[PDB]
Amino acid sequence: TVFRQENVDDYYDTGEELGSGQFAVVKKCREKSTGLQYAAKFIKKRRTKSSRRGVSREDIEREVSILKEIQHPNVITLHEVYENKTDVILILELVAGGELFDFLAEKESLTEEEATEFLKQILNGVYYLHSLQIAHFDLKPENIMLLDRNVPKPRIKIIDFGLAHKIDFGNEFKNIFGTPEFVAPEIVNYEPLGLEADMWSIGVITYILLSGASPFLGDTKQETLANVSAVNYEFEDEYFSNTSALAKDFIRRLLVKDPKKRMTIQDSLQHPWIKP
Ligand SMILES: CN(C)c1cc(-c2ccncc2)c(Cl)nn1
Repeated sequence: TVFRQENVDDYYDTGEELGSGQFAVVKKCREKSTGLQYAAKFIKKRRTKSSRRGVSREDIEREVSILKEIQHPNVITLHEVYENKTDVILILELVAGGELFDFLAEKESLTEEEATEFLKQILNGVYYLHSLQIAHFDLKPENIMLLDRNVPKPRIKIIDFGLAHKIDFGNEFKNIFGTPEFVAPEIVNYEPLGLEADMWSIGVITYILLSGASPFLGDTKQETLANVSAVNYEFEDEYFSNTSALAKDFIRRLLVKDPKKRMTIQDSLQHPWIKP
């Protein structure tokens, strides 16, 4: 598929950076014709067929295809796509309240009500994606953004569909692998992946939300991955002594090695800690 090749600077003015990654830079922008603001994600393209730098056209097209399909309050929306010889430029909905990651660092850890307030929205967003047979594969606090960080109950949106894939056959067997602290054992072991990987990630996020601590984090990436594969985590009393047994139950049913035995998104929404 080809995208709009007009100079993006002809239709938009850019401003402050809102994110810098390995192969992408995100800048706030304003459309000249409407005055509306967006986030422009500039993704560097591969310069040669077998280059290691940049994102393959195949990967960019998949991301765009998934983004064009989604419309839900808890997921980011794609406005337009531009491209030139060096980059693909995604004009995305602006989410200006910062990362759930930064908010978490500002509070240390959340109460169960605050954690379930965020978690319910994450679950709703993932329920939408899974309903569409879309696995995100990169769920973590950095990829959760608040619309407004200064309200008592912030609204959140899931971002960064860079690793997302359609799962038409129940599983996918490809070069997929995100951040060690949040990836499921099946990712670590290079096994077929499905929607269940996202449910493990949610378990990790939930543990972090309640404690301020990462459950499998080691001193090196390889140690983290090893901990994940062995399901080497525990609820430290120092952090969980006043956490409800039901909250721990929820986490325990997500941090299960066998994907077939892990709670599904539907089960998570019916779990007693979540179900109102
Ligand atoms: C923080 N990281 C990794 C981000 C943030 C954004 C973003 C920022 C603001 N509004 C919408 C999206 C995107 Cl597109 N990609 N990565």
